[PDB]
Amino acid sequence: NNSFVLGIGISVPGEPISQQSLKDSISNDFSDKAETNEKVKRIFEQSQIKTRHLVRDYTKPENSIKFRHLETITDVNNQFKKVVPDLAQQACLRALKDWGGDKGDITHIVSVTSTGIIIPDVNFKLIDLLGLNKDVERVSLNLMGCLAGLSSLRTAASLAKASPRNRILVVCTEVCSLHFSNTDGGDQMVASSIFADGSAAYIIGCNPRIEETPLYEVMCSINRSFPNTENAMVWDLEKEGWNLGLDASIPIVIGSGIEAFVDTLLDKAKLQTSTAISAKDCEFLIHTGGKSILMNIENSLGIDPKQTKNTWDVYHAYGNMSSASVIFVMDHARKSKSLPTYSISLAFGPGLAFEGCFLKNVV
Amino acid sequence: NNSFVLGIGISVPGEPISQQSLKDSISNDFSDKAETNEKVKRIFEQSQIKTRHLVRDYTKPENSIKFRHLETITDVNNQFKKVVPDLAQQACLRALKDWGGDKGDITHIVSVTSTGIIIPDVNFKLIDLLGLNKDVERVSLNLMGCLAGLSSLRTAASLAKASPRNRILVVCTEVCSLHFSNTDGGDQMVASSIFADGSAAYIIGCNPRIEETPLYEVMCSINRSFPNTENAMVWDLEKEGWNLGLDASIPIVIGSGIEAFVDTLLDKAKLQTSTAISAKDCEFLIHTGGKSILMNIENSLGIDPKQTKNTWDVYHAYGNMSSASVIFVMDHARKSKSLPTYSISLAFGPGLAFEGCFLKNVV
Repeated sequence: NNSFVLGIGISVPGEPISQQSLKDSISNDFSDKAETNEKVKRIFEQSQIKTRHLVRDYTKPENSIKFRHLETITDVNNQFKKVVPDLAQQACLRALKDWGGDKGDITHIVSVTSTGIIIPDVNFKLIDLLGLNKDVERVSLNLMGCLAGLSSLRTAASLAKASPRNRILVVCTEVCSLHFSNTDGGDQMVASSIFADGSAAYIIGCNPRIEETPLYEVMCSINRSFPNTENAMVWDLEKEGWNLGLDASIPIVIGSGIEAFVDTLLDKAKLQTSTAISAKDCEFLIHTGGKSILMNIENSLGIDPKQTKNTWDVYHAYGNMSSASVIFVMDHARKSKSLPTYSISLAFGPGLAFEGCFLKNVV
Repeated sequence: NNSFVLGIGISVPGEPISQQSLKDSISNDFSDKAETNEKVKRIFEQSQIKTRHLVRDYTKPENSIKFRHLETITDVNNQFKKVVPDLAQQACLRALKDWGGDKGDITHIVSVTSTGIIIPDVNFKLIDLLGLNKDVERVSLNLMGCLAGLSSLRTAASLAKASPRNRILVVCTEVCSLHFSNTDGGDQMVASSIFADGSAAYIIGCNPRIEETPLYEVMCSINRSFPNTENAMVWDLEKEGWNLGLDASIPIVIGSGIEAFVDTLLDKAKLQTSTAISAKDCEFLIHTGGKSILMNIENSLGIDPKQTKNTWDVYHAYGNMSSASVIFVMDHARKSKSLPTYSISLAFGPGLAFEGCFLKNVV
């Protein structure tokens, strides 16, 4: 009587943009100081990202980053509004076909994002787009940040467990390329090197049905909050646009609290899997937030590259797409033909806050 | 079994501001055309609202509405951020004592709003403020609009039904006074006559416990979406601030679809209370959106003033506080000593969309 993710689908803006051309393009347009331009060029190189998908292709002259200061919150949001209905429809569409059922059987529709404000929200707009039951229940999980991915899985898990009749459809879609900035300092350069746009959707429910082919068994999931760190990650709504802030301590902070957290998750799991699980035997499906935050976690838990291969594939090929990035990894991971019995999924965002989930690879 | 509202608490900014003085004040400051100023004065008079609580008291000269055009989205939102945490803490605190339980037993914290963007969201900020379990599960139901009141009840209900262990705390807090506009068209004038600020919180869970004293038994709740009406209600994010838009058809679109909707809710209810409930026998706890809306619903369902007295008390003394308005009514209603055996709760918002809920007055 545990919820199951019954299908996943992704969707991205256009084709893969080279991280190298973006490096050249952005790094050379960032300013009029070679010293400050190399400092960007450097960050890209050491980013370890091969490609990203962007609604705003900065390698195109018109979209250069040196023009962003001429745009306001109206510009990017109005645009966002023009680029997100379709992307979510696409992922939603694919995640429905992967699920298998009859879209009339979908009881819930959950929309997720923190990169733009759309009212009516994305989940409402899709009702008619996908032709779902006009009465389908709506849930708008917005403003949770990069961790929103595991936030939705978690919430949809309980929703799914409120009745076996329920079949919750979830779409996490975020567009960051619209918000790059050539101001301040480091966190700004970094952000312009790792964030990308994307949309991921999945169907979830309890008591799998005759024609449904389960992907992951969501055994349990948790979350943690850390006091006195609300400024670690900033995303402020301002007339010029969203003001981003990433503290240099984020990597190490996450790293130092990761183990204790993974331990709290494992104890909850052992309440079912009565066979004392080791994270060392688990596949790691982590939110592709950044190479430093990804390596710090690997280190602190003393885990091997084999357990986080799938997430690195996602990060190399898409980078950080905020909330969707977790789901993207899950998708590509079930495509593998060698998943341990179990998987640990991690995500972190504004807060600070950790999101964790313990799954059983059913595919 | 099913979910129960175990406690409610409200919180509002400052003292009740006279609708008459706001009438005088904002009407005369609306423009330099007596013809336009009178049209505002008229709207206030025919608003049927006696008092409202506002973070921005327009009767005070500095807050004159004629200065609003000099502010930007940065201003109002920064102000919002600076004033909403205390209000939500206040409500939550009060809702916690009314609940009676020990705060350490709250498994979930749900934050709700659409009048401002705060990251980390309100639910996170409250963890430390209220001293809840650092691991308490977070849910950010934002951007759902005026109907978010019942959206949360609905969602927190299923959440409550995923385990008897769960005790979900929900806070809906909205601040509209910050956004009044003296631009053009009637909806702008109306909005400045009916919207107010406030915060309401409630505890909800299944299988009441020994020391808990249940307030309402939430038997079932539904929602409906209506195609080709996304523009009925607008709340756009723009550099100047939020751009509001209320279609003159809203009232009647509600009146004409309310009955069929209340019928769908009643049939779901009759699945438990085999006594073919009538609605004419139900107490009506309606979101205090406006006088035209309330009256249209009363005529369409052909209900008696006695069944909607409680909601009109709330509307007369607070006006429309978006998502919270619903909860406010539920609070003041359980204070009554003449409550029928059942209650029908309605709410509507962007989309368009209806939210409904069928409760059993257990107090």
